[PDB]
Amino acid sequence: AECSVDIAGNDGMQFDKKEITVSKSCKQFTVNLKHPGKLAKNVMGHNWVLTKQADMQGAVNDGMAAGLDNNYVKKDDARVIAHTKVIGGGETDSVTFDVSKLAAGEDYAYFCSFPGHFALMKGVLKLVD
Ligand SMILES: [Cu+2]
Repeated sequence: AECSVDIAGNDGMQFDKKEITVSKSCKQFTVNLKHPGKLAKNVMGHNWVLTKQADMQGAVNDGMAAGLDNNYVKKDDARVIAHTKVIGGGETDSVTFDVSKLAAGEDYAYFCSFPGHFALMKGVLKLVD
């Protein structure tokens, strides 16, 4: 079991994975977000943001308000455990977080906070083993 995962966000506004499972054998965990497909960042940009299940809609709505040049994430938003940049067709971005910021027993939502993308691009991350 690895301590990283690859996840693609595409032009039909979908992520290919709905569940990321973080092993407790990991001290650090990496998410590599790649955007296959040909649309530009300005129309079909994607990021991957990690928040606790209950904090998600708050993070999305304040993110919307933050803008592309903030990667649609409120700066220093306490709720966001980890997040990539907004990338467009043909890019990749990666984020690494301490598995120690996660509590087993808690459930986590990962989503794209690019405007209105959260409705399809959303999933759960959970601590495993
Ligand atoms: Cu998106």
